[PDB]
Amino acid sequence: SPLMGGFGLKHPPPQILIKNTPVPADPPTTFNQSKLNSFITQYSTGQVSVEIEWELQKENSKRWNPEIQYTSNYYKSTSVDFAVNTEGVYSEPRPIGTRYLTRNL
Amino acid sequence: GADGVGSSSGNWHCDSTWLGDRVITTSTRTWALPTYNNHLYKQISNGTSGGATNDNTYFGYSTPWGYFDFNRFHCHFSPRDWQRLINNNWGFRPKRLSFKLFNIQVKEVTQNEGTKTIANNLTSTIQVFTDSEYQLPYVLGSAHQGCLPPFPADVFMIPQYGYLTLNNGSQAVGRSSFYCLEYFPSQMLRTGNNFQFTYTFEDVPFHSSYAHSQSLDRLMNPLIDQYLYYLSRTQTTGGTANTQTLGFSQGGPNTMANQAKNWLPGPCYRQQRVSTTTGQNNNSNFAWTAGTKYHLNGRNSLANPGIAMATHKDDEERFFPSNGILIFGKQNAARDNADYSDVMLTSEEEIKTTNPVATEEYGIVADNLQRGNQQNTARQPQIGTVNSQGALPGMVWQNRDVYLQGPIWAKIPHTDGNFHPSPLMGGFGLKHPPPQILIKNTPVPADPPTTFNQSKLNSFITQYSTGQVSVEIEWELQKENSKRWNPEIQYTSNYYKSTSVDFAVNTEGVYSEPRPIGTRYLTRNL
Amino acid sequence: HSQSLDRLMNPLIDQYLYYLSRTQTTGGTANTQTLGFSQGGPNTMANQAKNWLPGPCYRQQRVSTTTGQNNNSNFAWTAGTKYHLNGRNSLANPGIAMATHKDDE
Repeated sequence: SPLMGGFGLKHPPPQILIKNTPVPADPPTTFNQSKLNSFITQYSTGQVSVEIEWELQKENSKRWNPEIQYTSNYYKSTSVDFAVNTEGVYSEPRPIGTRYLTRNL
Repeated sequence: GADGVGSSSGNWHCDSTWLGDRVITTSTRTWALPTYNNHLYKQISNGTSGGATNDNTYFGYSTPWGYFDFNRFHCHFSPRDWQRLINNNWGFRPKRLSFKLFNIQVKEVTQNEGTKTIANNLTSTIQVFTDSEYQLPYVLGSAHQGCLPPFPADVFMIPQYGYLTLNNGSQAVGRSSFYCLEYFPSQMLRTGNNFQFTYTFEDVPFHSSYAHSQSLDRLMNPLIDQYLYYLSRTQTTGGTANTQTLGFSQGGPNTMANQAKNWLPGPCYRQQRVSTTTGQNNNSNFAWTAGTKYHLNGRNSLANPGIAMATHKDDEERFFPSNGILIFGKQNAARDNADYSDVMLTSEEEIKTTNPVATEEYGIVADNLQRGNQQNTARQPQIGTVNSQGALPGMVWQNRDVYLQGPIWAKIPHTDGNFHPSPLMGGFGLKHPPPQILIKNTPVPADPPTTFNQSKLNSFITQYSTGQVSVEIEWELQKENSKRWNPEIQYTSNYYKSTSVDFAVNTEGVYSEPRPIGTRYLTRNL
Repeated sequence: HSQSLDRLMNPLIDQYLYYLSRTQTTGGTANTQTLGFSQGGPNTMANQAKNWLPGPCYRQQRVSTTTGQNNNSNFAWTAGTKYHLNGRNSLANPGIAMATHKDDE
């Protein structure tokens, strides 16, 4: 199991490699064996969508008292947590783990 | 489907698939094609008036077309694939090929003042055709630059097609032919079209991807004597006055040079010996005056590399025939007068077993008729040295080795006869080789005048084309079935540490091949 | 044939193979041994690497139709091109197929 946390996979999601095909500038009119090192400056744009399906494991607990949950602070503040500020910069104010519900050993 | 400006007409396919006795190499590159000769055919020639010697005269034509050349082995095999081939197989040969030309992009260049603009010309075409009937002069098989690069990430420029015909000095004769390539059916492609064709190699013998573990003069049993006799003595011994006699012996283990044998080494065309230690060579410029040449129509041509002969004998790796080996250049070597450290000499020492050494004679023959002093004056047997020797019955020989950087095939000239038509530079001699693919940018005229003029248009739009080219060859393998006990010799990388990886790019992105790699590593019995 | 055997090349492109073009330095007053290699191109086509060789040879004696150019002796048989069989000399007539003369001769 990875030491940074997560799912250790023998065959993980394969890495997707992407590149702009080179487009040469005008070559000389006399033949030259050297490889072409003059190209047209270029870049690409587009959209990428990734969809993951996760499987859940629901809790079946007989604990009587209420659990600990992750919650937003009710108090007033200058900005909303996990939202953009006045300059349009999105930020995450804190790290959020996943261990809130409880179990017996 | 639906071909247009916005859809791709091919996919990048560079790979190799080993399956049984087959290996299928596919390769894709990116090319650029300029406009050659200003869309003109031009008569080219070279005479002795300029200052050239009669050996270098020619008459021919320079065409505006370009051609595709994948006639080297590194166009199809990676260095690791070449290692899988030569370490495990006794022979190989090509079976069929596929060729594709896709993702065409024709671009136009404008040059107002000192500004250069490159824009798409969506309606321009390129023309492509293959010489499937072998009706044009075949210029593949002359070891010319302009191949598909060995490194798949390199972009290459397509070479210009030209040809030669008969000449008398710088002039032509009545039999000199002129060919217009526009006089052929050609396919026109806009940015949404692609081109493709397939080809099947004829039956050609496998390349000998092995060395011999026996030599021709050592096929005997080293324990048993022969029942045949040989003349071992013509003069008595021991006494003070020796007289003539006849004495015969049986060839055995201790006299194996005298034994009767069934075969002879291959033919010879002796070369001059040059040492890589310069201090050992003669102090004169003898590369051409002492070269090994052939004579054709009063024109001397170097026999380069010539017939397949062993480069050197045992313990003499520093010697090579003056023009009897293939010599490749290291990455970024000069075109003229490159130093010895800038080139990579090949070596055919693996065929010492059947082929004579290139710098040695073939053998010894008699010159006169020996006689005694019975009547006329006594005459001692005279011998002569055989420096050239054509085919004799009972000869056996090997061809020249193929290399990763070397050529693959050549076209066998259409003649009345030939002897062992295997190309002297190494490879597969084909009566009908892969046809040459010709390519050109269709001319696009600039604005013509508004009043009619009969003159042909000589003002065009500056243009060039780009695209991808994929070639896939299927090779047939000949697996080794050996009962040798000890391990073979294999090609291997050096384990030691180094500044760069061999057959990889350096810090500047330049790919290079550090050495030539032959194919004779496994062994066989004669 | 409209081509010759030593002219099957492309007259515009250089060869990638090298040939030994120099065995002695030049320029100086005392020239020493060296090794120099060049690529065969359009201007040096006699040095280019080639795949084939001309046919076999069995050299004959040259006779001119201008009698004044020939030697003043009766050499039709003494200088003939012959083969030897069982101690009998036979003229090799006409012999193997060879070009009668070169250009302009």
